[PDB]
Amino acid sequence: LTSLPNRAFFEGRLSRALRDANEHREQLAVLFIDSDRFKEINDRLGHAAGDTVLVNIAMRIRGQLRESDLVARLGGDEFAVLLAPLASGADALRIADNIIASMQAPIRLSDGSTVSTSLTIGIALYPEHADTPAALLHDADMAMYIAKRQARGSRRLAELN
Repeated sequence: LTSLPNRAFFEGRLSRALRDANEHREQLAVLFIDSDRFKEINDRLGHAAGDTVLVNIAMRIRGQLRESDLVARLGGDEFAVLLAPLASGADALRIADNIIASMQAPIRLSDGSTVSTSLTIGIALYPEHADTPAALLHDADMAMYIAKRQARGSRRLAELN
């Protein structure tokens, strides 16, 4: 266990954060992070190593967020981050850049072995992209798929797909 809040919890914070944002004129963002080439790592190193990587990734994500932001594991190799309140989309991209830059440093395994991985991020914005939690999540999900598709270790802002 990574000790990070789960999906259910994340969806809750989102609903309320979305309200707060709408009530008072503010912006919020949902970022989706997918560890690059996770499967290959498992096959070659095993699931035990995969976990150690997830844990490390969890810390590297949290260590780059404001105490106001939220980090939760959607499951397996994917994480979901809440950026609220946001002053603009530029900030959301700024934080994503930082998250991807923190992964540039190799991950030291329990037996001295090193593992270098990348983070693919899909950024969905409110209220530009979506007006509700579901859609905002779906948008961050799809934008995170295309990124994996176009390039990995990259961030991608949703647009009509």
